[PDB]
Amino acid sequence: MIRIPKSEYARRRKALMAQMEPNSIAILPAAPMYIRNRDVEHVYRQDSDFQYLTGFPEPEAVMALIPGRAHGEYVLFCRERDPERELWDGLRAGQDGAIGQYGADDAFPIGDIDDILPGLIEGRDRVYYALGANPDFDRRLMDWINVIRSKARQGAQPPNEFVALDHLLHDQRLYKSANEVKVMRYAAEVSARAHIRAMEVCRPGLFEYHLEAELEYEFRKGGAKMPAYGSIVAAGRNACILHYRENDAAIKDGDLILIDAGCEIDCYASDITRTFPANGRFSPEQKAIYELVLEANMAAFDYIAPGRHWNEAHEATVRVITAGLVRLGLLEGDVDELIAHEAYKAFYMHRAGHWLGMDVHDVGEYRVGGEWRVLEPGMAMTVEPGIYIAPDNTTVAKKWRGIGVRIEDDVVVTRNGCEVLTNGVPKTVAEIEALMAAAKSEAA
Amino acid sequence: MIRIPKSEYARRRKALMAQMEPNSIAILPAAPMYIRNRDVEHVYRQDSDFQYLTGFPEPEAVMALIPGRAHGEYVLFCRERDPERELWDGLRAGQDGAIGQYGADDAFPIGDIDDILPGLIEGRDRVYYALGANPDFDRRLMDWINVIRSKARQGAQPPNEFVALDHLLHDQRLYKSANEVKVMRYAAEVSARAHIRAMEVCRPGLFEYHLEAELEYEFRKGGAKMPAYGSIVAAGRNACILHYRENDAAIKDGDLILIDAGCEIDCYASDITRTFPANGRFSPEQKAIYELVLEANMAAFDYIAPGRHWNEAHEATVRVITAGLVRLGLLEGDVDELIAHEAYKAFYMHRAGHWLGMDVHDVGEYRVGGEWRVLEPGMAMTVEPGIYIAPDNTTVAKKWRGIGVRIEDDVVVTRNGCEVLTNGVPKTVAEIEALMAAAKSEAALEHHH
Amino acid sequence: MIRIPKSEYARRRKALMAQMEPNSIAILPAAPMYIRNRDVEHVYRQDSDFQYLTGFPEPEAVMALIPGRAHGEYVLFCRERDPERELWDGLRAGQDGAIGQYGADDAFPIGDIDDILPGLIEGRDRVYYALGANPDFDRRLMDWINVIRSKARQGAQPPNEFVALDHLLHDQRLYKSANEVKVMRYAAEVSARAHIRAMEVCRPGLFEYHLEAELEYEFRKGGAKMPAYGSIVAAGRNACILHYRENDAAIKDGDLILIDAGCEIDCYASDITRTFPANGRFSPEQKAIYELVLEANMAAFDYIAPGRHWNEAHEATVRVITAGLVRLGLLEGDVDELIAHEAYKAFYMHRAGHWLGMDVHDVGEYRVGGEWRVLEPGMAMTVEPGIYIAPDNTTVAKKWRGIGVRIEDDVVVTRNGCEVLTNGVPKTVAEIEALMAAAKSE
Amino acid sequence: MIRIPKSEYARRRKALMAQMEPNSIAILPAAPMYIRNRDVEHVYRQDSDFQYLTGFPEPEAVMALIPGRAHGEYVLFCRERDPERELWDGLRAGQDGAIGQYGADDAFPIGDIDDILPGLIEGRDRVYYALGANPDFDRRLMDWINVIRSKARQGAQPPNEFVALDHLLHDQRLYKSANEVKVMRYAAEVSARAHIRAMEVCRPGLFEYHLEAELEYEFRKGGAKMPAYGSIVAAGRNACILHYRENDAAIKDGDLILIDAGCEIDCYASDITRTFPANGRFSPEQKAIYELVLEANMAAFDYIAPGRHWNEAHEATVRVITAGLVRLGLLEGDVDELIAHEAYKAFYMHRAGHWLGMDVHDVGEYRVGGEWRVLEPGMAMTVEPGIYIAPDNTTVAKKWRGIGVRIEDDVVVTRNGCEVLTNGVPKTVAEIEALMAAAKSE
Ligand code: PRO
Ligand code: PRO
Ligand code: PRO
Ligand code: PRO
Ligand SMILES: [Ca+2]
Ligand SMILES: [Ca+2]
Ligand SMILES: [Ca+2]
Ligand SMILES: [Ca+2]
Ligand SMILES: [Ca+2]
Ligand SMILES: [Mn+2]
Ligand SMILES: [Mn+2]
Ligand SMILES: [Mn+2]
Ligand SMILES: [Mn+2]
Ligand SMILES: [Mn+2]
Ligand SMILES: [Mn+2]
Ligand SMILES: [Mn+2]
Ligand SMILES: [Mn+2]
Ligand SMILES: [Mn+2]
Ligand SMILES: [Mn+2]
Ligand SMILES: [Mn+2]
Ligand SMILES: [Mn+2]
Ligand code: NA
Ligand code: NA
Ligand code: NA
Ligand code: NA
Repeated sequence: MIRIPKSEYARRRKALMAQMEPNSIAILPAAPMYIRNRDVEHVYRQDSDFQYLTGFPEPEAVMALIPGRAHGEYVLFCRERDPERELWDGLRAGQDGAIGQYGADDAFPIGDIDDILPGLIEGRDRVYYALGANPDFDRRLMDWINVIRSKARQGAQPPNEFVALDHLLHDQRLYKSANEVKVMRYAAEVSARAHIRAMEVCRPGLFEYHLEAELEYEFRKGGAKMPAYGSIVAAGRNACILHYRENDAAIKDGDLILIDAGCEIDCYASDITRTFPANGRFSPEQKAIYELVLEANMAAFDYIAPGRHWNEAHEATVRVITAGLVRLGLLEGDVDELIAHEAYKAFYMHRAGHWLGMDVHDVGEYRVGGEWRVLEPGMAMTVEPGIYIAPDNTTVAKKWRGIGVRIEDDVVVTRNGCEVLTNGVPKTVAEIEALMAAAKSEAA
Repeated sequence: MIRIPKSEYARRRKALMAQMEPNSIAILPAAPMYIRNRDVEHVYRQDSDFQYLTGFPEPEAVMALIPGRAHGEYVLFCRERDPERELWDGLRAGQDGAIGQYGADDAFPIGDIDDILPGLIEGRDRVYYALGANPDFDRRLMDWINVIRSKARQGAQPPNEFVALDHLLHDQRLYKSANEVKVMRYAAEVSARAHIRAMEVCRPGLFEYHLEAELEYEFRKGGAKMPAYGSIVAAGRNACILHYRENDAAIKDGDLILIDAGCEIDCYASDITRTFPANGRFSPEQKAIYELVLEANMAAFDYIAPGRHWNEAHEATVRVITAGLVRLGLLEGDVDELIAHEAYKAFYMHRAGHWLGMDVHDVGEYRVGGEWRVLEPGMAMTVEPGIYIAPDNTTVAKKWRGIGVRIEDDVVVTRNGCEVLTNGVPKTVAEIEALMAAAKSEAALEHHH
Repeated sequence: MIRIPKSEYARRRKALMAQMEPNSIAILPAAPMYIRNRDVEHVYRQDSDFQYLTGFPEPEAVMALIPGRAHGEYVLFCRERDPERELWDGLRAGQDGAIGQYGADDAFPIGDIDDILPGLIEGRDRVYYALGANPDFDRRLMDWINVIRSKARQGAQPPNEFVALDHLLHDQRLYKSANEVKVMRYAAEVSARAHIRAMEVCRPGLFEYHLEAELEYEFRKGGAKMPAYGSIVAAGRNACILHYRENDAAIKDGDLILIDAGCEIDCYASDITRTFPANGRFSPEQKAIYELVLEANMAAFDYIAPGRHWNEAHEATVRVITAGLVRLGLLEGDVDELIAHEAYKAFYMHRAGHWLGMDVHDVGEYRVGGEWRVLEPGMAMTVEPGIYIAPDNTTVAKKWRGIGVRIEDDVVVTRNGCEVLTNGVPKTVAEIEALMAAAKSE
Repeated sequence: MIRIPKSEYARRRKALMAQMEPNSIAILPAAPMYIRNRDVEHVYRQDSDFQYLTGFPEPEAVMALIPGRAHGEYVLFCRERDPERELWDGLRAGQDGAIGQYGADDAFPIGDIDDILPGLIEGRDRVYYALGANPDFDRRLMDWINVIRSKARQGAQPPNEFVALDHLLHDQRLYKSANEVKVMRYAAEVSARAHIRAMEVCRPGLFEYHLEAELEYEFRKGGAKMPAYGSIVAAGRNACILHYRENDAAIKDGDLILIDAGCEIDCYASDITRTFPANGRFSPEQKAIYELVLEANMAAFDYIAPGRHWNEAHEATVRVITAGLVRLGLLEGDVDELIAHEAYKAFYMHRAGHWLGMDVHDVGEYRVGGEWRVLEPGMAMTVEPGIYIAPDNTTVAKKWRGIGVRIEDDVVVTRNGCEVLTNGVPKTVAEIEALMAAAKSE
């Protein structure tokens, strides 16, 4: 269905090689497999960088890019075809599949890599790889180099330089292509439908996990292999726990529900947070806190455009929230003073957003040249201001305590401004209450 | 939601300590956490042995059992309360919760383990732990021992014996208590409802993942934190792959669907397989294979009772399937000869079941004294015969190729034979077709269920 | 049938905490269970105070209210779910039921209360509870406090103040909400029908228990789990015994029958007394005493309104009954003098009413600031004057001896007066005789 | 009414004293009174042992038997006559009643017991009483002994032996006299009529308590002061709850109704269970389970006779029910192995009966000399097999789930067999359906 096309992976290989120095080689392993318990495996997730360059879904693989190589620049080591093992575990691409389906120029059994990779590294000046990212692989690499070190007298010369690959490759990933935006847009649409379903099913007497079930249900019907991250479904006081994950508490009349969840499609994330009343009607205190957050959400979009700096959106949300907290009497004093003294962090103690991509907290440098990154079209990020009044915050009136609200949207920088991908699930008080009322009467 | 009660964890601790030799100590770590991608963690799953003795859900904890320690036989190292960390990741039990909620005699911050545990090990004759299970922990233990070794000046004596804990503990786990059976019944019931919904929703044009959605939906509505294992949803020829997990193929009219899936509840597994026609009606070839597997399934139960040995169920399914394959003309010859030469393995190449429990493939010794284990009440296992005609099997008529069937139930040995936990989801041809037809009809009428 | 809704119990919880001093805690146990004989239990009745705040019907439970508590102000300790026991004894709510169905913020097994409750008491300034109501609980509480002081060196501080919860909570119960009046209306209606049936079935030759049978039958068909109190069915001279309960005498021609009986619904009482002739016809002497009691009954309602004080209705019934007794010749002299010397107590020796609510003789202070409480809307009470002439009272003519009469209604105070809940069973001589006559064929 | 005659109580006292060793004394207190809520008391129920020996209905009494005492062997402490209290409370027998209608040789006000009883105990070798049965009485006895011991210097000799009265007295109660059988027979007849009325009135749309209303109605019309136990009226899946007492569910078409209920008369129990279809027609599955329980019920009687031991009836019901479950396919295997390994307990998890008498689970030793008690004429017991299929029992076909059936009768061992007292309410499918059909039409 919606996916990155085979040719785009080739294009990305080309773009990385075009930034490598001549006579160099880049090497990337696939992600490891993990055992969840005894012999039951965790769901497999390909490494984002390796996936970005190959689209190859299997474990036990290593790729090499060798610019200018006569027989072909892209080499893949992967599992061999094995009829007995594939009877149990599923089909393998094999070396023919790697060349044919996945576009490799040459492909070799993963079991033979020790007998082959050293020869390909021999004679190159630089090796590009993710130093420190996978220490097990880093040791494997040093062994291959030591093999070259033995023949030095045969005139085998090992490379003299190791260069950090993530610096270059993550900067590529920071600029989303049209097809990437397309996949993220689709993921966002699936996630928006999921959040709506959670709003429509919610009633007092259910548990937090009932709403998580609705989310996973819609995620998977959309084709998601897994969420972009563990879903947060936090009722009542639990909404003040930023990464609450118990998802096991009974839902009570009068609770707010905070839901931070998003699917992933073809290894591209979506990330949405909505907050809504469990009983379908915001109390006056809930409504006031919610609409303040919504004001900060809406203000942040005005500071996301080409030429704006990364932090401008966050700073806008700080201004809005601090001013609102003063208006409500939850903070006393001068807004500029309170910001300088960071008094708002009693209520809003996290950043307004992060890069979004193949990892939900995506790669890419937030600072360049001792300055905040300048935004350019194709960059994608979240906007997620929040307010959390702890249940034990004695400095505020009792009716405010235990209220947590976050409103998060996914956005892409465009030439003239930005594009919001998550408008498909509403966020005004009116639309939310309308949506929940309609579902309530349909069910009855 | 059903769960093991606090008192049962204490009884298990006592039973284990009653088997340990005097002046010994047992040590178990919690399961590690794994990064899934970048800074996104995998869903956390407590180590089954650690969970079995503590019920403690947090990572970075270590438990110790010290029989006869006057100060308290059960010691738990765990995270301490940290307000900034909890604002983000959630509340922690802390040392006070460990003693109070989880019944520990003493509790210490996990950060202090290096300064406390060597002293508890010192003077003990034996340390019981899971040799080789957690290499990182094995390294920690050797450090603690080296620490004791270096206090000979003060007269410290390291233990000289290290005993594999799994021998005693996994035999305890093999005998399910009444409370354990109650949790497993509930898990099986939840899984049964999930399999039914998959059947009711299936139609050509959907994808395999649409059915997996229904499974996860029902699992989680029943309280499951996760499946017992990654769900297998295999349409058509994919059913001939025993652990198919791509789950991404479009369903075609005429396909069979094989679903192997089960939730887990409070870390106790359920494991069900059902096969059904994607269009609601078994073809004649599909029905012929299906009824033969069903015959094997039913026959296996007759050999599960106190006094029977473990392999008897599997042999019965081998006789039934081999005899039936000859009957249908898929094999040729004498049934007894075909079994002796394993000719059936071209169609039925796996075992008829496994222990069932906190791990799907549960712990417990299948052979004692070189012979197959004798069954006793409380032992739990699966029954899962199957037949798989590979798509490229040229030794049989083309109409049979690409057909795969497995029918799996969960059972517990009782004083009177066994108890099947998974009858909640039907397995005869009539019931399956009736179930699917009813749902199609109700859906056409826009009735809600 | 009708019942207090879940939200009202929460409203009452909130109202009580609004009056507790800050950093305090209130604790309430459920009622105990009693063995009737060998291993047969008595019917279970929840403690009215505990029920009033929780609606929770189970024994072996304790509630706690902790104002301002960050993780929830309402904690309930109750029984754990148990498959083997529930197979015999019936379903239990458990901790999940306590949170979901009954609205607890937190819930713990009753078996762990010793490990949890002391920690919740620790650091509180003040503990509200019903001193002396449950001595076993009082003892239990002292143990919990001892756990706190044993940790005194660590900075664990026991509370320094214990406050009688009855003062606050029973004053709450004294003012009936709209939902409470609705329940009490229904219970009164059921009891009215029961009284009618007893009148319609009565005839000489039956026994008192035959009439008690009709009462219990109608009570239970209306949903009552138990009467509000042991029914009194007193024939003839038994009507001169105020708390007659033998209910085993044969009804004789010429007997009066006095019936004091009412059901309770969702732990709310009704309380009705009617007197009537066994043979359907008041004798001249019976009628004379009866209509005098009825005059007192009717007069009392005129002194039940906001602004009046509690004892005014009683005083009115005293004036009416003494005056009538003189007029009929059973007393002799000046009415005001007779009242000063309580000469009427030879015939009318109890008070004209009591508060009415979750207990038949309901809670609530009759005197405030050394004087009779001023009535306010929402208060509920009974009106039950009577006259009882002992069979052996030689100071009056023989024709009066052995006559006992009481006429009791239930009343709620309103904005401008009162509402009588029990008009559904008649009390005039004419209506009563007509009722019994009409039933004859049937 | 039917009741134990005053001569029989005297006989019982003589029989007990004839089993006491010389120069001893036996002491039994009345049952305590309980408060139900606030000042409302629970219905009073005399202690069965005290009742059995005295017939005396009041609380606040203590009896003493002093064999061979010249001034009178039977002494009763009880409330003294008090006119003011009687005016409110009810009439008291007083000391006049005690020596009068109740036949005491001597009688004293209970207020003076501390000044008289020790003198009666002093000089006796043994004291017979019910160790541990009434802890309040126990400490009172220890005080009375201590006051004697304080006089040891001045010649007083306190008894040195204290003997469990239960063992002698409960063995007497196990053999029912002719009059006791007459009383139980009547109680069973009353309960029979009550069960019939429940069947006749039942219809979908009623609630369980409407049927309990019919039971209490008929009980009380027969003279019962209380049921022998709280009535169980269990509709639908509630029938699998062996002592279900919520009695508050709506009755649905297709439900079975299980009613376990019985009145007591003069403190003698009856105990009947019948199961019947709410709609008057047993479904095929309901019928098959019902008929199997009925076969077990009828079979039990063949093993109740003198010389049979107590458990033979129960063993018969186990045998019959297991075979029938095999025949129906709810169990699979060899019947004898299924019996030996108790496979039936998944469906039939209680005993087939109990002694029956003044307490519904009556006193008496089930085992003598490490063996089951041999039956003798005069012993009384119940027969109550049942089968219960939980709604979620997936080891059986769906059509059986949620069916609960129990069929209970009361029985007296006779010289050649047993006598069933509860035949007055039918139990065959035909008679039940006919009974319900006739009532619906009329
Ligand atoms: O969950 C949150 O609120 C913050 C947003 C930035 C990353 N984590
Ligand atoms: O190992 C076994 O017994 C089964 C066969 C298929 C999946 N697991
Ligand atoms: O308390 C009262 O007022 C009434 C008088 C008769 C019985 N109770
Ligand atoms: O528990 C008891 O004593 C009886 C036996 C059957 C059901 N009720
Ligand atoms: Ca237990
Ligand atoms: Ca309600
Ligand atoms: Ca607090
Ligand atoms: Ca006689
Ligand atoms: Ca055995
Ligand atoms: Mn988020
Ligand atoms: Mn996030
Ligand atoms: Mn985010
Ligand atoms: Mn399986
Ligand atoms: Mn399996
Ligand atoms: Mn499996
Ligand atoms: Mn009254
Ligand atoms: Mn009254
Ligand atoms: Mn009264
Ligand atoms: Mn019985
Ligand atoms: Mn019974
Ligand atoms: Mn009974
Ligand atoms: Na527990
Ligand atoms: Na279908
Ligand atoms: Na006349
Ligand atoms: Na006994």
